[PDB]
Amino acid sequence: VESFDLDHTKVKAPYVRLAGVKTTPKGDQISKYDLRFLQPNQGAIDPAAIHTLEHLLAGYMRDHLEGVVDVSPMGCRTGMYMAVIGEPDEQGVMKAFEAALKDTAGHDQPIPGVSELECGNYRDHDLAAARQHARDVLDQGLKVQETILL
Amino acid sequence: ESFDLDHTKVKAPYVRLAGVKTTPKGDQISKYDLRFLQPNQGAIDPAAIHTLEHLLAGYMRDHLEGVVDVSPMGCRTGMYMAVIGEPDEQGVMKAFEAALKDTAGHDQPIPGVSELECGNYRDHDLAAARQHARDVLDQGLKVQETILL
Ligand code: MET
Ligand code: MET
Ligand SMILES: [Zn+2]
Ligand SMILES: [Zn+2]
Repeated sequence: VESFDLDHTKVKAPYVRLAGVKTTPKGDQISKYDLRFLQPNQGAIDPAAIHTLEHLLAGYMRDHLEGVVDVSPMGCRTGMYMAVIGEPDEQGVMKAFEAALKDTAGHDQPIPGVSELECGNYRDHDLAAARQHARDVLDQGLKVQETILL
Repeated sequence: ESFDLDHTKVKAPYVRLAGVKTTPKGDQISKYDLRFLQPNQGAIDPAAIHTLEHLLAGYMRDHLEGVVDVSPMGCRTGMYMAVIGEPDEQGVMKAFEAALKDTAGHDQPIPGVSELECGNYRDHDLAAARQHARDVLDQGLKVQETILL
């Protein structure tokens, strides 16, 4: 598990970081990015808020970046993982994430996909908190974080 | 897409192909919905799903080749897994069952729990994670069709 090899005490959130790159048999690269909102072990995003962030960024990352495969919350609740079909491009992903965070901070419309039909825990959302976490990231400023291994 | 699955019609627990993307050279990335609980009838506690993530990240990789990622769903009723390869729900179901047996029997320290290796090392619950694995095996897994809204 490559996740456990990053030295979580040495990164500086918020940031974007290439977490890993894998190739398919023919040679296509699948890049995975760590979209980190909070500093590891200094607090966590509430489950309702990260659930709303997942629904919003699922769509907003796709709006600003091609080849997105998935946007998922991390179990540690300090960030999200995003998988993209394409060569590593930390700067491009940082710009996309910034654009998507502006969309997220200003999202005043209903949360996309929230209903008993469309979501598996439809009552567990918190748009006010998700918007504020996006604004906090923008307020602090993103950067491309080097992977510091253990 | 995730919002097009009719969540009131699926039958947890199950394994379901949630999507498949073709890569530029003709290869495929498959996405799987590894559902533990019935949508909207309760959720896995955050600490418990954080432990399930640490355990299944390694156990799924022990039983299935090409795993790219194993992550918890924001709705906390299951996990999403992305795999390089053609769809193979039967193979993923068999791999998930093996991984759940490993999880249910995990009586050693949770892997990766420290300030160095985890972003929230104080939020774990091995006992709850092992019981969730047991409950899925007790109910029994099956391949769930995608019922669209
Ligand atoms: C539940 S919103 C969709 C999130 C999913 N992990 C993906 O980006 O497709
Ligand atoms: C924090 S355990 C590892 C997590 C990551 N989702 C993986 O599948 O690579
Ligand atoms: Zn949801
Ligand atoms: Zn962790």
